[PDB]
Amino acid sequence: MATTKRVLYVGGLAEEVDDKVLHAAFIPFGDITDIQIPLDYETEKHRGFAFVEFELAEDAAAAIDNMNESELFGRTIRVNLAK
Repeated sequence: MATTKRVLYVGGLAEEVDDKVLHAAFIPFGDITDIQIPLDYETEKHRGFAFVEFELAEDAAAAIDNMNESELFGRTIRVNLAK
């Protein structure tokens, strides 16, 4: 099976959370190669979720375990393999 295990889905993001906040919150688990945040151009705000891609799958795994249901900017977030 060749499907990646390096990309994580991160949901439950407060309005104040952006790519910088995400980088800072997930870098403790390992180097990150990409962070994508879908936007609504009518509002200019994100839709409450993002995808974080780690360099190593092992690091992505540790992040899922420690960050799923953790608190970020006052609320609970959801973290799991994106696909």
